[PDB]
Amino acid sequence: MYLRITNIVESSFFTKFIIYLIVLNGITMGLETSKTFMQSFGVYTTLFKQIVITIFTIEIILRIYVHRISFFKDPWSLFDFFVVAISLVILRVLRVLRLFRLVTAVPQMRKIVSALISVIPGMLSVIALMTLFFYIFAIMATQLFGERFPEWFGTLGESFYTLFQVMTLESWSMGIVRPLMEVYPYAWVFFIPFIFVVTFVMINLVVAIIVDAMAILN
Amino acid sequence: MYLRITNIVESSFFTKFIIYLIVLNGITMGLETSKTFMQSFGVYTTLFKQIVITIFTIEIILRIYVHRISFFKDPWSLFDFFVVAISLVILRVLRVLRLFRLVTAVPQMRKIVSALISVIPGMLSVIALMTLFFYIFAIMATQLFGERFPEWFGTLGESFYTLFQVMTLESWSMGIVRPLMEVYPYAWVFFIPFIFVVTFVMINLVVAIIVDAMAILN
Amino acid sequence: MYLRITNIVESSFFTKFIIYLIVLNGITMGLETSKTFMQSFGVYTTLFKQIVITIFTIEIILRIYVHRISFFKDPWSLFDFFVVAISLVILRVLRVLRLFRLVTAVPQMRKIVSALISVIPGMLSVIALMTLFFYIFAIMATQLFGERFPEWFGTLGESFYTLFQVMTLESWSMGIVRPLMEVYPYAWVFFIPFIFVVTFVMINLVVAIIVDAMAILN
Amino acid sequence: MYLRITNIVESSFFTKFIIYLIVLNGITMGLETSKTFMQSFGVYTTLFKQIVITIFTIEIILRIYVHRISFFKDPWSLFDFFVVAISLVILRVLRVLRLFRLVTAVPQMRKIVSALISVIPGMLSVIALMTLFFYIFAIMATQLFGERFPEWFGTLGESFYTLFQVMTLESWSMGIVRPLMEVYPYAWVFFIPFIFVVTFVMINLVVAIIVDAMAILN
Ligand SMILES: CCCCCCCCCCCCCC(=O)OC[C@H](COP(=O)(O)OCC[N+](C)(C)C)OC(=O)CCCCCCCCCCCCC
Ligand SMILES: CCCCCCCCCCCCCC(=O)OC[C@H](COP(=O)(O)OCC[N+](C)(C)C)OC(=O)CCCCCCCCCCCCC
Ligand SMILES: CCCCCCCCCCCCCC(=O)OC[C@H](COP(=O)(O)OCC[N+](C)(C)C)OC(=O)CCCCCCCCCCCCC
Ligand SMILES: CCCCCCCCCCCCCC(=O)OC[C@H](COP(=O)(O)OCC[N+](C)(C)C)OC(=O)CCCCCCCCCCCCC
Ligand SMILES: CCCCCCCCCCCCCC(=O)OC[C@H](COP(=O)(O)OCC[N+](C)(C)C)OC(=O)CCCCCCCCCCCCC
Ligand SMILES: CCCCCCCCCCCCCC(=O)OC[C@H](COP(=O)(O)OCC[N+](C)(C)C)OC(=O)CCCCCCCCCCCCC
Ligand SMILES: CCCCCCCCCCCCCC(=O)OC[C@H](COP(=O)(O)OCC[N+](C)(C)C)OC(=O)CCCCCCCCCCCCC
Ligand SMILES: CCCCCCCCCCCCCC(=O)OC[C@H](COP(=O)(O)OCC[N+](C)(C)C)OC(=O)CCCCCCCCCCCCC
Ligand SMILES: CCCCCCCCCCCCO[C@@H]1O[C@H](CO)[C@@H](O[C@H]2O[C@H](CO)[C@@H](O)[C@H](O)[C@H]2O)[C@H](O)[C@H]1O
Ligand SMILES: CCCCCCCCCCCCO[C@@H]1O[C@H](CO)[C@@H](O[C@H]2O[C@H](CO)[C@@H](O)[C@H](O)[C@H]2O)[C@H](O)[C@H]1O
Ligand SMILES: [Ca+2]
Repeated sequence: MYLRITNIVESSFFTKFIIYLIVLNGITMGLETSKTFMQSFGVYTTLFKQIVITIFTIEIILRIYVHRISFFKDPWSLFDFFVVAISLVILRVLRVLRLFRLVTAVPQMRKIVSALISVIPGMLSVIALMTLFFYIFAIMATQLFGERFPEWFGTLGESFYTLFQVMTLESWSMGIVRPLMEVYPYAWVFFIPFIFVVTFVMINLVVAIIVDAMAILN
Repeated sequence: MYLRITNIVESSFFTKFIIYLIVLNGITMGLETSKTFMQSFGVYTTLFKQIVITIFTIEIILRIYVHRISFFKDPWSLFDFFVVAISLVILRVLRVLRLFRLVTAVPQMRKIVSALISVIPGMLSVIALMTLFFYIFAIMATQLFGERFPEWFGTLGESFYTLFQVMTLESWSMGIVRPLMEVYPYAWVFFIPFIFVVTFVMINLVVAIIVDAMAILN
Repeated sequence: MYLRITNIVESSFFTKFIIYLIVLNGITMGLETSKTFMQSFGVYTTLFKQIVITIFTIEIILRIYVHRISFFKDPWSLFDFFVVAISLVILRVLRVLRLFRLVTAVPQMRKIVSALISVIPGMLSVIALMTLFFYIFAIMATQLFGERFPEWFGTLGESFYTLFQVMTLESWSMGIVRPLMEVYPYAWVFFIPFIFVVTFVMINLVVAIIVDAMAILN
Repeated sequence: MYLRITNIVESSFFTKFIIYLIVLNGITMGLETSKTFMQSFGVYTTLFKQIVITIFTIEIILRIYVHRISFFKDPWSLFDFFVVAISLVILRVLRVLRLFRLVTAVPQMRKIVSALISVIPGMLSVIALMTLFFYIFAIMATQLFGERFPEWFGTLGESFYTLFQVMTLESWSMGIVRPLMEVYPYAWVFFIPFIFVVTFVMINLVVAIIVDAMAILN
């Protein structure tokens, strides 16, 4: 019977049925953002969501019965477990994460996702350096401009936020630095080098990725 | 006579004449955006456009007489057919699409266009993942901020639009997220990871393209 | 004497002296943007500029005496000729172009400039396609939104300008498309595909450059 | 004893202790940006910072005793020396730079930092050209628009700042060039080519980096 349960679990139709259920329920959560739709079919849609979640729970149970410890050493299975647990109870909205199951159920999506994920270890150094950079400048900015510009630099977290904004170049001058220089005429001395460093590091992060990809092909 | 009609259709001067006609008519549609020009020569320009379209129709007819089914299995010919059909009747403006005939008539333009087009199949996976990502976050954003920010997140389509805007980094913070945090102090928890994921995926989309190009050269 | 004049013209000290003169005169044009500096030394600076230009003219004359037709088949010499001619008379400001002589006089600068220039022929196709794209969309935009939005789409040139702005993503939505959709609710149908095409083409332009560079190295 | 002092200085535990001290003191400078934290523990935190700096001084002294001239021919040691000297006395805030010691103390951080630094010599040409470009256009912009737009082009430094802003595409049109064209209708003639050149040069700077990286791998 154990072998029968695993033959049922590992069959192409079992997973195809899962995928079809995921697609239907994604359509449902789309329709659910509509207020008038919920006035007509809110009952039936809530019902459909309840039955979908119980199905996914019973199926996770069966998949655990098939692989005892293998389930919890598997990043994809750990992900499916954790999203269905989240949904089993901000949390109301967080239920929508169960749609990322399409990634773990469809092999094409797994292929591309783990490709992306495997790019990450090679960036671990340049991230740390940039974090340190951000951290240091955040401190400086909070001390240089927090008292007079409390909403952008008044705390370390505000300074982090604004520095991130400056790095994306989003209104860095007309919205942050020119207003500063009305009070601190030499604030560009802080922000131009920052932008320079931040851009140069970003560029190298990208070039590194490219070369590492080439290295695994050649 | 069939062979005579195909010798006429496939000649360098037939296509050169088509190209010259396309260029003249593009000049005409440029001049047509001018109101005072239309006050002096509007009649003659409308006349010229009418005769151009009948010529392109008669020539599509001849090209069909030359290739029976080959015409409709050919992406370039399918394109020429569909644009001249559009123009044969928002539709008034859509007539201007007939200028993309310069691409299908000039071989250099075909070369570069199909180069671009052939880059696309290799991106098909990363597009799907990003779409799913957008779709999920659109739902969440609509539930988190639709009621209080109806013009940016009130519907799924509005949320898609604003999320796309955030991905291009166009006023993401001074125009969207800081206004949000005046009400939802922790909205950055939603948008920073979003930007992070969206940027990282874009970068990999680009690096993939680069390596695939290298793979077809080496 | 001809050989003596060419030995004088082609000597390392002749060009070193030119380079030193260029640097001094660039310093001068920097100091000249200052109004109070011009109140104290405006006379001497104008004098210095006059003598610099006569020197460059006499030296172009000598260089012509050395190479009769070679001078006018040489892109660098053609450039030096044309800038000194511009300065020999908006034109007041255009005199400042003579500082690009540092590029033609210093070999390192020539190396890098012609590297950049030689990247250009390989882009000639993708530029033409994008131009055609811009031209077509400019026409459409002028017809779709010129009457109601005269300052951004009222003419073909205005539409070109605004489309270029949208391509750089500079306020594309908060400043152009959301204001449009207050009147034309479906204007995103025009602008999102535009951005998509424009970005994709830009990306391929860049990837092409990269691969072409690799092709000349391998 | 000299050999004993160098055995103490070069030991893994000496550097591990330095690294732990750096991390603790970074935590401290983070906590120090908080005003209420300083009301409760400001005394103890200032005390901790004092003892940290004396420790780093005594340790730099020992490291000098170990390597006489080697210390001052070493870029990392020169950096540690210069930051601790800065902190030994705007300067109040500049003390925070001592956190970049984590880079010089951790080998992973040294690896990635010198990787970045070694990318730089290959860019030295394209930087100079771009600087010259900026300098020339700064002069022109100051003469074309300084009198009427004193806050953006009134001086050479203001023009540099605004040109840099335009290069990052940060409000280049809605904030700079459209306001200009209300007065100088043809100002786009200046700024579009500028953007074009500036973008093209940036792209080549990046492509160069990529190919140079490939050249050192193949
Ligand atoms: C895939 C491999 C790993 C990739 C992971 C990337 C790691 C990112 C590092 C983030 C480090 C955490 C920074 C941090 O402590 O943030 C704290 C702040 C606190 O927010 P808060 O003070 O509440 O915000 C102000 C809100 N307001 C106006 C309503 C008062 O919250 C914020 O302000 C958010 C700040 C975002 C800054 C992001 C820093 C990025 C550093 C470089 C990232 C990598 C670049 C390649
Ligand atoms: C390598 C660098 C890693 C960087 C990781 C950063 C992660 C932690 C950063 C978190 C930033 C949060 C900033 C923030 O929220 O500011 C608020 C607090 C205190 O502000 P304050 O308003 O005084 O609190 C009183 C409460 N109130 C509102 C009722 C008056 O302000 C604070 O409490 C700030 C506390 C800072 C903790 C520092 C963590 C440092 C990690 C180790 C770094 C080592 C680098 C060498
Ligand atoms: C060449 C290979 C294939 C490439 C194809 C790329 C595929 C793009 C996926 C788009 C999926 C469709 C999204 C969608 O359903 O859009 C619906 C909304 C409805 O508009 P609507 O609700 O009328 O807009 C609000 C207007 N207002 C203010 C007047 C009320 O209309 C919008 O808001 C437009 C939303 C645009 C979002 C674009 C999503 C991009 C996903 C990632 C794209 C690939 C990145 C590499
Ligand atoms: C993998 C993901 C693919 C994503 C493709 C997305 C393409 C479809 C998205 C279209 C978004 C359109 C949003 C929109 O226009 O909102 C309006 C409607 C209903 O709003 P509402 O205002 O209640 O309608 C009443 C009419 N009124 C104005 C007179 C009161 O709101 C709706 O009707 C929204 C309907 C959502 C349809 C969902 C399509 C899902 C495709 C399958 C996704 C599977 C993922 C696992
Ligand atoms: C190195 C190899 C060659 C590279 C060369 C690049 C070629 C660029 C193509 C430009 C084609 C010319 C477009 C054109 O006709 O522009 C006319 C307009 C007329 O200006 P106007 O109507 O006076 O402007 C409105 C001013 N206002 C508010 C005071 C009334 O003036 C403008 O609005 C300027 C429009 C700029 C549009 C740029 C079009 C770029 C197409 C794609 C470029 C290549 C991308 C890779
Ligand atoms: C492949 C495509 C290449 C694209 C190259 C584009 C270069 C030419 C575009 C120039 C755009 C200039 C737009 C412009 O300034 O608009 C003003 C004029 C007439 O406007 P309007 O206000 O009626 O003039 C009356 C004067 N006024 C103010 C006292 C009332 O409006 C015009 O006169 C527009 C004239 C359009 C000339 C079209 C040139 C087309 C080149 C061939 C394209 C073939 C493509 C198949
Ligand atoms: C790693 C290898 C080496 C990399 C080093 C990069 C070299 C950067 C070159 C910078 C050259 C110096 C330019 C300069 O003289 O700046 C002077 C201005 C004077 O500021 P000031 O007149 O006080 O600013 C106006 C402030 N206000 C409103 C309160 C009155 O201050 C500014 O406005 C700052 C201007 C920033 C312009 C940056 C120029 C970048 C050129 C291209 C950079 C390389 C691109 C790849
Ligand atoms: C290859 C190019 C390298 C570029 C490196 C640029 C580094 C130097 C640029 C510094 C820009 C500073 C601009 C600036 O602050 O403007 C103020 C001054 C004088 O303005 P002004 O307001 O008249 O001064 C009177 C004082 N006040 C306020 C009480 C009335 O305005 C000035 O004093 C400007 C002085 C310009 C010095 C030019 C340095 C040129 C380096 C050599 C370039 C050779 C290129 C061929
Ligand atoms: C793959 C990675 C996935 C990343 C997923 C990230 C999801 C994280 C969502 C963060 C959401 C933040 O948005 C959060 O919305 C809720 C909605 O009740 C607000 O909650 C509350 O806000 C204020 C509190 O006085 C009131 O208006 C109200 O009582 C309530 O709405 C939070 O204050 C806001 O900050
Ligand atoms: C390597 C490539 C180099 C590219 C170089 C590009 C340089 C081109 C410079 C374009 C300058 C445009 O800037 C131009 O400035 C002059 C200054 O008198 C203005 O000229 C005039 O404007 C109006 C006209 O009623 C009045 O204020 C005044 O009579 C006068 O100033 C132009 O209207 C403006 O459009
Ligand atoms: Ca912007």
